[PDB]
Amino acid sequence: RVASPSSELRRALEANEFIPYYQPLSPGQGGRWIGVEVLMRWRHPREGLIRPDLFIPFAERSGLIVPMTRALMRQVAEDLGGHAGKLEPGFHIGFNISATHCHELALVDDCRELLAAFPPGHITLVLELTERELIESSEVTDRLFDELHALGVKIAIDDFGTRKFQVDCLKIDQSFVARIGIDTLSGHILDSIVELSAKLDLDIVAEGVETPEQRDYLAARGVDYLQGYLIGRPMPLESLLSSLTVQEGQG
Ligand SMILES: Nc1nc2c(ncn2[C@@H]2O[C@@H]3COP(=O)(O)O[C@H]4[C@@H](O)[C@H](n5cnc6c(=O)[nH]c(N)nc65)O[C@@H]4COP(=O)(O)O[C@H]3[C@H]2O)c(=O)[nH]1
Ligand SMILES: [Ca+2]
Ligand SMILES: [Ca+2]
Ligand SMILES: [Ca+2]
Repeated sequence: RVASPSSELRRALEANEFIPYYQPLSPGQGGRWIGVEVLMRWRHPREGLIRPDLFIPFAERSGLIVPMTRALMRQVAEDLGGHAGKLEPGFHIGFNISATHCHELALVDDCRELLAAFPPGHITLVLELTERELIESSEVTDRLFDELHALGVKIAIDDFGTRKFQVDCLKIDQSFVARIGIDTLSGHILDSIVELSAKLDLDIVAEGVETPEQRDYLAARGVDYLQGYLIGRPMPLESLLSSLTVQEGQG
């Protein structure tokens, strides 16, 4: 009896096999990193560094994604809370959140605990939800989103464009960025998302910026922040600290 995917994930979680990788965001117009998206990685003893799409789906169905995310947040506080010195005041730290998470308030404690691992106001904690994760729990029962804002947590909509709330940020899915220059329809729709963000007073991140064409196009329309291989791949702690060290020493 080789035990299941279930016991496998709980095992890994007890053995902290789930680690943060960190992808930088950069301002639309370039410059020092202003934040990171924390991306889960599974460092598997047997198989190597396994990537999220192979395991986040079972985490969500089994419910284990909730504890997993808590562990990840604690790890990030441990990873970065001692090195606040290297982080531009207001540095954004984003975490991907599941729909299961949006039930009940514990999440508020987790956010409070992380925030409390840095000096007050020195970072901005962001939570990324996809549009369908808001669908399914629609609208009403959310003192949760009120309680999170009153601690200064921000809410971003992930993979946007692929209803309602107080959300603070939109992240343009990489699918639109990928088609810049190459199709006018896609371009116009993307200009619309951008224009809407501004009407509603939301910040906007473009994800999957890989080329200078893409970067320049987005910048020309006042996209607030960029993320992608052009700026930097997802990377382990050591590389992030090394790269931030460089950025503090010249500007
Ligand atoms: N082609 C291309 N790809 C790029 C580029 N820049 C970044 N990426 C990849 O795009 C994904 C981040 O997007 P996501 O919409 O959060 O998509 C994430 C997110 O939905 C989910 N995920 C990751 N960590 C967590 C987590 O801790 N909790 C939850 N619920 N989901 C997570 O897994 C998805 C994939 O994560 P990764 O495999 O790390 O894949 C990452 C990242 O490595 C680029 O320039 N080009
Ligand atoms: Ca998610
Ligand atoms: Ca995301
Ligand atoms: Ca995306």
